Amino acid sequence: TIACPHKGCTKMFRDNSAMRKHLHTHGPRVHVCAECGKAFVESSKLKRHQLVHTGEKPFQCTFEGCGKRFSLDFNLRTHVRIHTGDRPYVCPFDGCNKKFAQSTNLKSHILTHA
DNA sequence: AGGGTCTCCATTTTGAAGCG
DNA sequence: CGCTTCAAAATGGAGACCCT
Ligand SMILES: [Zn+2]
Ligand SMILES: [Zn+2]
Ligand SMILES: [Zn+2]
Ligand SMILES: [Zn+2]
Repeated sequence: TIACPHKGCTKMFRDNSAMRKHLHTHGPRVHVCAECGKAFVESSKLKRHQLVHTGEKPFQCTFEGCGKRFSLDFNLRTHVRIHTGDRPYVCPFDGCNKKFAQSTNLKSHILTHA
């Protein structure tokens, strides 16, 4: 197993090919948004970051009455679930039955338990 | 192959309602 | 005004996907 070179990086890899790709993430952040300065290692991310600027919401809710738009594919899926009702984050407390559909929504709930 | 891309997830970060 | 709540915006890493 190849351990990631990168000074403080704890990570380990099967093939040094996976290690090298990975290593890429600590690299110089060459891709700098001309609008505000944020920089990204890849260009894909800088492109995507642009949606912070335009406001473009490409993905839309084909639910009757909804039609809400989101800028990101994944973010849309996470909301349509408020239609499906899929609350996939079941609380852990023995005998507390609250479910959630966001691991932020659920774990801070846990905080309440304490 | 193997390098840029992109799809996709998990996560983090931000905001708006509810409500006490 | 305090939260907890629920909902959205955004980021970062893995690794699949697509070349030539
Ligand atoms: Zn590393
Ligand atoms: Zn920017
Ligand atoms: Zn919807
Ligand atoms: Zn609980």
